[PDB]
Amino acid sequence: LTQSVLQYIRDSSVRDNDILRDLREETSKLPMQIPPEQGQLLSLLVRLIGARKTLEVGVFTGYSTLCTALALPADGRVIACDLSEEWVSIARRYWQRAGVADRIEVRLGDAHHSLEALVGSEHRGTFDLAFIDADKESYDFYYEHALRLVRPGGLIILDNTLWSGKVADPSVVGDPETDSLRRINAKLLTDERVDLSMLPIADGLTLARKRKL
Ligand SMILES: [Cl-]
Ligand SMILES: [Mg+2]
Ligand SMILES: [Mg+2]
Repeated sequence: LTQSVLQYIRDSSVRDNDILRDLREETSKLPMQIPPEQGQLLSLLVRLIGARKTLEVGVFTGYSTLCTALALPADGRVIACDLSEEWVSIARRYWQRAGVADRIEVRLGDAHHSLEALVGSEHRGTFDLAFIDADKESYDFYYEHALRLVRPGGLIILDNTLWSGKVADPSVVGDPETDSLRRINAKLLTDERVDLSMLPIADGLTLARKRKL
């Protein structure tokens, strides 16, 4: 049973707290259930690379942002390109509760517009890490912009790259989101600009380290 093993990973390794628990419950009741193991991995990766400045695309109720910001130093910053207006007050409340609201710079609005502004700014090539969880049709655009935005040696992370297994399912034909993911996953395999690892965790997580050239 894969369900019993997934339950065991959560029971035996997730370091939860009432802030994270409440945010997952509140998000579940809105009109995907948050996988806590993924936020915890993101926090570990931030610490492992000694990240100080990170980029996020998606944000939603701010769970990944909260995990990321808690792993940063006090002077650390997250530029959070938020695609959900409806939920900013939720995200803000949990960031304030955790004492990290001052580390998070919210950029609400179209992701393409935000990333174009960032590439055309002093922020280009300064990010230690970028985390992308957004509309799958746009992943190639987000990846290409993250590659310009992160420093050499920086880490790009694309979430949900396994898309409920649809990428592997031969019966899924004519679906724009699945086709876009199949294209970007295939492109990353042979992209000499990065080191790659695709993880099965929480609906797939692709790690791409920008090579120094
Ligand atoms: Cl390298
Ligand atoms: Mg996100
Ligand atoms: Mg995932």
